[PDB]
Amino acid sequence: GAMAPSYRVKRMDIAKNDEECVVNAANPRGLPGDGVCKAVYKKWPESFKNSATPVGTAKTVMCGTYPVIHAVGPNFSNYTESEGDRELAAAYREVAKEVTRLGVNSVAIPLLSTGVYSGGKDRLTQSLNHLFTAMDSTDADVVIYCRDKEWEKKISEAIQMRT
Ligand SMILES: [Cl-]
Ligand SMILES: [Cl-]
Ligand SMILES: [Cl-]
Repeated sequence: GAMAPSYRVKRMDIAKNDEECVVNAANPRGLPGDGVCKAVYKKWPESFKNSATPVGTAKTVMCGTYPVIHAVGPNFSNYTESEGDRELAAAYREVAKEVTRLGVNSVAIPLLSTGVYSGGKDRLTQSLNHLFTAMDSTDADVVIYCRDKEWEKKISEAIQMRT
């Protein structure tokens, strides 16, 4: 584990991360997809061999020795707010189990269900709070990746408020 486990946020492409493993915002079918998923497919295509997994779960596939944890958040266009909230919390709990099993000291993670699976709603606080609920009991350094300048400021404020 990290000596003083922390949370950080960076505004840049997660495919350029400086962590020991990455979480992909995957689709259930293991397809190249869009957004984060397409960037992950271009950087670590080998990790999409048998990466299909249900909504609410995470499945890790190695690219060489680098782990790619495919975490499938719900598409809020298809799920109700209640059931989607439950599946989003579940996907993050599965990411925490995989990060612990892998023994990594750091992990790069995007906010699940905040892009094309958001159903057109701003889900920064919802998704980030479920990330904290799952990752707080782990001792890996967590680095959250985002692309919007206002989201970077809001995620940074939420991290600092708890310290
Ligand atoms: Cl970039
Ligand atoms: Cl998304
Ligand atoms: Cl963003």
